[PDB]
Amino acid sequence: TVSLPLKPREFGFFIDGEWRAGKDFFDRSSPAHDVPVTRIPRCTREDLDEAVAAARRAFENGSWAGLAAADRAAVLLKAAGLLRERRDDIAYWEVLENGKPISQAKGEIDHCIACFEMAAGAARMLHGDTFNNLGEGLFGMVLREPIGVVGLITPWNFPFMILCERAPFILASGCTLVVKPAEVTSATTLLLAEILADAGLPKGVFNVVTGTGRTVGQAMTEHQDIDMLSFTGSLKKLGLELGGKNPIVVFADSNLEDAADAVAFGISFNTGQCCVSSSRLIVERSVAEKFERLVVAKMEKIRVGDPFDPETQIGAITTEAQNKTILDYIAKGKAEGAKLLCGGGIVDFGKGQYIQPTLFTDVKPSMGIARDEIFGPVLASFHFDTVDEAIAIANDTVYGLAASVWSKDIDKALAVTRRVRAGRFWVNTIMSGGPGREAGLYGVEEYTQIKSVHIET
Amino acid sequence: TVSLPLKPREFGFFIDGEWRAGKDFFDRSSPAHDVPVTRIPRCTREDLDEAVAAARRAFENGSWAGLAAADRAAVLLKAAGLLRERRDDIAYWEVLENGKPISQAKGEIDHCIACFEMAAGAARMLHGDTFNNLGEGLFGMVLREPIGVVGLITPWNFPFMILCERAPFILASGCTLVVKPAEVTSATTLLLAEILADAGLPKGVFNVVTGTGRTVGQAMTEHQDIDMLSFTGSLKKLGLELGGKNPIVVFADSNLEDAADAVAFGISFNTGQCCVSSSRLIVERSVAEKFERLVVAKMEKIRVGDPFDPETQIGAITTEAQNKTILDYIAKGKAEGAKLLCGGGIVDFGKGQYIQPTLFTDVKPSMGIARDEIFGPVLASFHFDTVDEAIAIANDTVYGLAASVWSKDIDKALAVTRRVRAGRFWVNTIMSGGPGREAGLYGVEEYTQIKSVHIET
Amino acid sequence: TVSLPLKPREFGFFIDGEWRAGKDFFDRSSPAHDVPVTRIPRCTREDLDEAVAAARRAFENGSWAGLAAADRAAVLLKAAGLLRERRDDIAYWEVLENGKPISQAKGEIDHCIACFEMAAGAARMLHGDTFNNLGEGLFGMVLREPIGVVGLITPWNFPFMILCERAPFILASGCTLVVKPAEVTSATTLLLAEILADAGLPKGVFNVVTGTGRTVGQAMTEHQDIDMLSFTGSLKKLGLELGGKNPIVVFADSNLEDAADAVAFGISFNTGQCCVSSSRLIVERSVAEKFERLVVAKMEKIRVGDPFDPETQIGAITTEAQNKTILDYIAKGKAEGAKLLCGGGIVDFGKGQYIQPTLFTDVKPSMGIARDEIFGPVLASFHFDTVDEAIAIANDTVYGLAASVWSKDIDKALAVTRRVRAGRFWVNTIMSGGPGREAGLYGVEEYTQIKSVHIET
Amino acid sequence: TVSLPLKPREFGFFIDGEWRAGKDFFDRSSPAHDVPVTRIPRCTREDLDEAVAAARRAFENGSWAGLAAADRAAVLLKAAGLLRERRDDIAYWEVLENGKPISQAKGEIDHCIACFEMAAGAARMLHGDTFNNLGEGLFGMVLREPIGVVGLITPWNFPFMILCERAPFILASGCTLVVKPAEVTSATTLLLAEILADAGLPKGVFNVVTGTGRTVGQAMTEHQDIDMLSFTGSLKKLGLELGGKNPIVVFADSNLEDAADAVAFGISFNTGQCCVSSSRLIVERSVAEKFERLVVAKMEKIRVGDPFDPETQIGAITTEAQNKTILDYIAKGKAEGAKLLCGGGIVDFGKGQYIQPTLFTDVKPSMGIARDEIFGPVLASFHFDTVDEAIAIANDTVYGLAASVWSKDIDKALAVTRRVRAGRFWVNTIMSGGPGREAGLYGVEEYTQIKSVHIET
Repeated sequence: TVSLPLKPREFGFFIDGEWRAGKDFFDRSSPAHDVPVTRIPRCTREDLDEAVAAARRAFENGSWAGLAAADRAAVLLKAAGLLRERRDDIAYWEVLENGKPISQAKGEIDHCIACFEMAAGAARMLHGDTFNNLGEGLFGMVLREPIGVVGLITPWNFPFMILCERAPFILASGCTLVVKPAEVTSATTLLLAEILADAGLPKGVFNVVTGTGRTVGQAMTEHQDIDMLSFTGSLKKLGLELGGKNPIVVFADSNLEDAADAVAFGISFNTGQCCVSSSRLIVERSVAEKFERLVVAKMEKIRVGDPFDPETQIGAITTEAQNKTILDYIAKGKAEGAKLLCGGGIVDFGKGQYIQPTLFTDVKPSMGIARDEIFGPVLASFHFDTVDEAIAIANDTVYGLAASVWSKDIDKALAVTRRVRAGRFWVNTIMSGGPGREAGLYGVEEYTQIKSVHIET
Repeated sequence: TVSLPLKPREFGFFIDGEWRAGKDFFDRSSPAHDVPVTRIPRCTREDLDEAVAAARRAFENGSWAGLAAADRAAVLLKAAGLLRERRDDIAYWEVLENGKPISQAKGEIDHCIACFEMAAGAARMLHGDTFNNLGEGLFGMVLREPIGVVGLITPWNFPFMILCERAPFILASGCTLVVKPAEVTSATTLLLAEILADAGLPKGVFNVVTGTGRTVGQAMTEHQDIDMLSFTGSLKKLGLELGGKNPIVVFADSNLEDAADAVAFGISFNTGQCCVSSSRLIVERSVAEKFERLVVAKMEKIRVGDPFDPETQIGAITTEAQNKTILDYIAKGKAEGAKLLCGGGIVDFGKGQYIQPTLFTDVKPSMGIARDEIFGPVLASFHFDTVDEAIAIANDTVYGLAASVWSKDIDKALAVTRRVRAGRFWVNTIMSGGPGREAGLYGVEEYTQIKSVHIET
Repeated sequence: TVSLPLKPREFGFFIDGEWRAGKDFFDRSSPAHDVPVTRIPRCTREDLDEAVAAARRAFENGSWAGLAAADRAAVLLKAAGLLRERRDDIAYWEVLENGKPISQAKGEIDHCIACFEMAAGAARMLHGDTFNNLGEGLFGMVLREPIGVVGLITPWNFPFMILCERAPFILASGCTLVVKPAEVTSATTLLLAEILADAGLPKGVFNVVTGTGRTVGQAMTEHQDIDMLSFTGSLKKLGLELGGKNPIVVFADSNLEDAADAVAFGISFNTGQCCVSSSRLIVERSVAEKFERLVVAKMEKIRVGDPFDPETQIGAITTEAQNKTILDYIAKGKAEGAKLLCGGGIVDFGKGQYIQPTLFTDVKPSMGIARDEIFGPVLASFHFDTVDEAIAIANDTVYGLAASVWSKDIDKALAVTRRVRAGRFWVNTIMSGGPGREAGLYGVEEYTQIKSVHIET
Repeated sequence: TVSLPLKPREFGFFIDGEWRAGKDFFDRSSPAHDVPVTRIPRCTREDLDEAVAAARRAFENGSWAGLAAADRAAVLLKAAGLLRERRDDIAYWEVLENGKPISQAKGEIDHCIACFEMAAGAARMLHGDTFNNLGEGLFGMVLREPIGVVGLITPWNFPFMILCERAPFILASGCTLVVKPAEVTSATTLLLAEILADAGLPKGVFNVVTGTGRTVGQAMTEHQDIDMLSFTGSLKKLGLELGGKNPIVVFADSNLEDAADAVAFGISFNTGQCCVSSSRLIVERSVAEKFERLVVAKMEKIRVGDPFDPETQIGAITTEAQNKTILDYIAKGKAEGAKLLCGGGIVDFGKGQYIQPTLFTDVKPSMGIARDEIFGPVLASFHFDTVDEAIAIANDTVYGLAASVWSKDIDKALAVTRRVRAGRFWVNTIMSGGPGREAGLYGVEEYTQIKSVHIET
């Protein structure tokens, strides 16, 4: 019931409010269909310079940062509405370039819509401090101001969703933006550019420069007119972002059935879930065997196949590189004596590849697959006896995107929540971002600086 | 080793920086020694008017509110230091007028010293908001300002400690203050007036008017120049404060020994504890009998007697009224079929009266001693089967000063903490205020108002 | 083009979700038309008890406070939408009972709609604190909780608008509410009850008990089951609210034309203005004569007459009492030697009375009309030479609702803004609440308390 | 009266609590005396690895981050006290390595002491949020946690003062620290290491690795175990810091005498001033000539010479590089037609070099000395007619450390304060950091991350 493009769609890139024609082009085929779908400009360092100049111009001339926050919120809310009307179109191009199941793409869009609405509300709440207690001759205050021109680099796994977790909050403060998405998943980033123009965003406030990391990414990192650089793949600030080896710590006193469900939902896509992959299971030894059996039974129901089938839960491998990493990973795990409990293969389903939901158990932290990282429904199980063992296994990575703990014991739950390094933590619930927030309070502040002001008499 | 006054000490009251002689006087004898100890002025409505006028004058003329917060903090910290040097003197007069054990009085003083230091720090942190996001032609902000002249009425049970939980925070914002302490426990409130003068508080910022509720209290409640009226016994704001029927909810999955200790410490005075009386025990039926036995064993070790003995843990009954309430209470409890498990009597120990640590069990919420309230080491035990039964028994009062819950189960702990109405909550710990705080963040703000400011271009 | 009621409309009062029939009734005629318009129940003390019990029941049983904030916001936003659909109906009954110009009533409604929307957003943002820095064995936090059952008493001058500045913020935290509006202006408060039922507010969350101050007001102030009592006319908290002698301070270095416009708008109703009456002018002596002439010229253009005429700017006197106060006031001002510059009379325009815009100059602060207060477009002008004279004249009242200052000099503007006691301050702009806010940040918190929570290991 | 070292003092570097011997060494002579004063280890990449490992170990093992904030504050306050006792010793080594006047060094130390005390207080106030309004089955909160291991690189101009503006706030959150100071001004950074050991800082929490930017700096920027990298000269975050071309905007309606004083104090060192160099003057054309004459008269009183003379206000040139930049700068300014109004030379005063206070006027923004930057008492004056001209000249740099404006006009003051990009702003006062703060509220938060926590039932 879903027709592929008759000819690959050629995009332009987006600078200072207008579409721009590419010279050279990256040809992208559908990971699930092996059919040409898009043609993406490979921009030059000179193109990125123009995008930065446009964003500079739009920041400094007052057209965005000088507006009242209400006007910025109005644009963001209109974009949210347009994004809702065009949900099926954005999901379609996302599936085509990334392999994602359509139901997961549509669910990510709903989370994206909500991000636009949070950013809009938070634009109005942004505030600083007054110091009225310095005595009669002296008055102090702190103002919050947009950081300025923000460079954003997004990755290929969650191209649209990471963009919408960042871009609307960046724009809400009055910052301007230049985005470089991954060469393999650029279409939806450009469709967002169109949405924001249609919503009334002034020219130069949102610019998309497509192309390679070697050319456009490097020009971005070395540009001396970008105030802040934010990498989610990978001049005052540069932020980086961390890995998807998100651990799930399960204790014997927990609800093992709910916990096993959460492991299953955290590795596949289920309705009402959105966007928190997990790849490490950390389970009390005395229940490891029963719980792992629970998880394997659920993992073998996960539906794999045609991403345009609304019931698919695992989509196609996005790049040919990701394909060798997975078969390498599994080979390494077998070699080092990790026990494969299910999956382990890549399914050739027609003209696409699909990773089987896969679970290694008896994994020691010193093994090579405990260090290495992969994207895909591949899960490694570690066992522990003590609370401090669980925490040390959980913390064995550099820093975590997400984490969760299952336990009815308040001391164990709190100890894990406080001592495991992750940005988002779930306690006896499914890790999900779909049907106040921290991003509601703080997403906008992240792209601001403070100005202290000292007024005598 | 402790000598009583040879003659009762006659205090003056304190208005606009100077001591003032009484005309009529309330003669106060030591609850523990039946010996005259103090002579307290019974002030007139005209006296209170002068105190309010002085506090009005000192607020409006800039001598306190117009200073920088640093100057207010310096005075408060100097008072804290003076309060430390005079700890033994303040404890002595507190014991003499109130019957409190000396070790409890000294422990309350240490908490009072810490209140002065918190208020001093919070004076500097007090702040409002800036709205820099209204566009270029418009600037908004919120300022915090002292409410103005504050009337404070304190009670006889914790006369000095309630004063120091309020007064330094009131003064820290720039408010001025008129205090009416209880006629039976006024001495330490006047010694604080002396301390604050010695610390350099300007005249009229702290005024003490002693006398009866009928005369000075009524003039205070009806005065139309007091900006805020704060009753802890009992013109924009009037605050009241609530009861000491603080419940302690104990679940079967808790550490019953620690929980029983907390009940014992919460009813007596132990070293390292300060100031959270508890009087209702709410214990899961399946462990009620074992736990109550644990509590009775500890209650019968509580040392009762000479309050100047540093080992005493329960002091003398403060007023003759409180004496009939207790014997009435216990009589009522027996009549309605509550089971007395220990205590029940008042000990005539020389020239003083002392309430035995007392525990009724098998108390239904409909009984009359569940409604009625008493001060003294008198404890009533209710039994429950479900979480919601515990919460409903805990909430059967109007509103709680404090509460605690003992449970290893995170859902039960959180449900009780969120749904039981109390201002301060302990979870698997002893209720105590002795060896960031909420009072650190919020004590000063309570006596401020906000001014919104809207500036065009 | 506007038809009066054929027969006066008989309202019921509103308790626990249902309309209730009165026994005795207050008959209300239109201040502008001298025609019966409404019939309002005079409720009993027993009626108020039932309303409090219903609000108690609805607070304690979880039907409102236990919902997520999102569900409370959804109801408040639906009520805002219903209030928009019924704007003409609510304006009509407001005009009929109060005499207000229809354009002012419609403008107040728009401000009311915005209050509902702010409260809805703020319901979601309400938050407390975590203390993660107490060490490994200890965790602290502060929770915000609804205060509980709130009693609200509203006045006859801005009956609907004061209600909507309070009620949606009270409801947003999870509080429940009992309202007693002024006997002469009750209709719109009951129409809001209908709106909130139609928006899906659970039963007992909003209750309206009409009747006299002597009966229903007294029962309310003395009720021991109301957690907070808020008077805007006139158990832990009681708030009062202050007067409409809002001063406007004009300096010689200001834009005298804009400043004079602001005085004119602040005394009448103009399009795009909403709801900040001003009644004291404080003007630098060296420009007092020129500026007062500017103000008189604008005051004599103010349109007076039929409140259903959309061009009327001053409506009918609301009560027969307010009528003698005005003629008394003006008589007093003449007797004491204040110079009448314009107005001074009450116009009998058909079957209604209308206060002429009136301006006394040469008013010394010691005069009796400087003390006395009136509602109506009656303005008194004081003169000053120094910044501190202006501030002392401005502060000569108890506490101010609003204030403004006109000056290009940053030191004079800031000195007046900081040292004049008012809740809302305008600087070189028109005082208005019509076409982030302080009420956005703080309106909801005002009806909450904090619970500190201390969790060991 | 001040004796130089008989032999240059050889320092070790500081890793994991112990002093470490160098292999190769940088020999440093006094800029003012041309006498050997210090011998600084040139550390290896391997040395930096050990420092990072030590800081890693000390962060992860709980010895610092796991303490209560009170214990961290106690160490920081003890260090503040030790820093006070050793003020003369730290000033002495600072003067010796940097050339700074002794009175400026002692004044910077006092600011450093105050930074330690702010950080100590802020350690206790650090807090996150609770979301109690998600309904009964759900509880949310945000925690603040130390970012982890922080790399800090400091510059040679304010070596000790920049260190103390950063290090105590970094340590206050529980972060651990590795510092690389400038090779020419390392001594005081190592003396701070000694101070912190003497104050009881655990091993590995503060580590100093000295040496070159090419070796130790590069190893630091490329190290993959540093959580945050902070450059003030020049893995989730990297911060940079901006220039000292701090503009001072002077309007004709200002107090030209006070404004001229502020320019003089902002370029030299005066008693009661601390640490805000300014180098661009932006003055309304109609008063440019009178004001510049005012500034030149004050600039020619500035005392230049022996930095150990307590009256010196301008010290010796720190490096031989800075020496050619200055004579180049002045040469360029003459060539492009900027008018030299005073100074222009480097004084050879014995065995040291000293920059004369120097003021170019008639500088157009397009000139090369408007772009170029220098450190030294060298001032360039631009002229403007309109508010927007002043703002555009002020903003012609990348981003400002500080800025100030002189004007009695509230619209001009506010327009400049809001639209000029600087982190710290003064309005009609001297730019100074010497005898609540923004750093008090925010310095500690800068080295923290937020963890959102979502707890179901």
